[PDB]
Amino acid sequence: PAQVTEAPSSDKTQDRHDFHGQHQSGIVTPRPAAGMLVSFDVLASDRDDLERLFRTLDQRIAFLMRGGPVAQVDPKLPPLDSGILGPVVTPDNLTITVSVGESLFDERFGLEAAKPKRLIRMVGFPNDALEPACCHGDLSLQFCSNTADTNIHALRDIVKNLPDLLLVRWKQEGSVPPQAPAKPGEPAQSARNFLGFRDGSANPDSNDPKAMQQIVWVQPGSDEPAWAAHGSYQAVRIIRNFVERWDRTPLQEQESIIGRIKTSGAPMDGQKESQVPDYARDPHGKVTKLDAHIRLANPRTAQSQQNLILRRPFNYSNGVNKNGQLDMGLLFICYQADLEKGFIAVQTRLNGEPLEEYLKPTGGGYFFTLPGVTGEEDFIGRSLLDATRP
Ligand code: HEM
Repeated sequence: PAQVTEAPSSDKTQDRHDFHGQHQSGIVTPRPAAGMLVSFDVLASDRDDLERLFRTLDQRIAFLMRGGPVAQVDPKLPPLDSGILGPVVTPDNLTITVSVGESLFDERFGLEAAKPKRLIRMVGFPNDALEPACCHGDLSLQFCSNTADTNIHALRDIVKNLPDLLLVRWKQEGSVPPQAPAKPGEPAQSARNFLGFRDGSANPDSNDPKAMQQIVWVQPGSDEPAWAAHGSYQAVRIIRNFVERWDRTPLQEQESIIGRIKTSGAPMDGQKESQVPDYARDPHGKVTKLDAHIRLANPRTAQSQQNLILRRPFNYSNGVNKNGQLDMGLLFICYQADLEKGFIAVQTRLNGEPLEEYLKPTGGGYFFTLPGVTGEEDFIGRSLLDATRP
């Protein structure tokens, strides 16, 4: 039998994803079990310092996502790697996604003229209780992998190799519950959040490139800057869950507020999770309440298909509040080709929803995910630099 401190066995340690591609990974990539979002301040003095930060991030993310033996150096020097994952780094399904904030487009690096048209500093919503220390940032990194230790090891590599260029503003890790393999012929399910409901059922088809080019990815023919093609707006919201009050809530109230059955994830007029409700035949809200979460987030009209988003959240759990209740909730992360048409328009409709009785957004921010690195001569943010050079 294994000794107490012997490491747990994993067969997913060589899971991997391409770093290069037209898009950055970690958006349409299948979401792994561990997630982490770190927001930084860019300490770069000029554009050359920003270029060094970009090319360094490109080199570090490429190796971290590929894995391999870490070179050994003179013992008088610090180790090249933290060693959390051993002498040979394992990918372990890791993806690191880079996004730039609105504050980066100030007078510091001359990028003000090429800012994405809908990239703004996040403004608080009526139900928000935002903490300024956990809001905004020059740059955001999204770490997703099979384990939090792979994520934390990836964070340690970034901060070690960029000590004078990156200052960590705020961070929030999270996870989703894995499930047993689906039996043949039975459709798989979305992961459940800390409210007990399946999260992401009505997400657009990530296998439909036309749908992704319509909802998620900035297209070159749009009114956005030319460099921003194949990027995406990233919205982050740390939303608290008042789980004790929610667990005391009757089941029928839970389902009538969200708009879906808890067990099956089905719509109020359907039977399976993959089904969508028919609002036109229910104009008064007898089946699905007019203030349901999914009904408010998606009226499913023709005028609302421009407000669809790709949600990619995690469930977070921190300490315990002094009042006695647990600080846990949803690490909300969603992507959209248009931030104003996407998250901003949807959250506006959700304002005042009966779900707000159990929600409390306390932080997050808006960022624009840079386009993907296409080849060995491209790097993270090169298109942004070249489009703004005098
Ligand atoms: C804070 C910003 C949020 C936005 C913009 C948002 C948006 C959406 C959207 C667009 C849908 C799809 C509805 C449809 O297409 O029919 C949805 C569904 C859903 N949301 Fe949210 N949501 C947010 C927060 C939350 C939170 C905090 C929770 C729970 C703690 C939650 C739980 C759910 C559930 C259970 C569903 C049904 C399953 C699904 O289709 O994903 N949402 N939401």
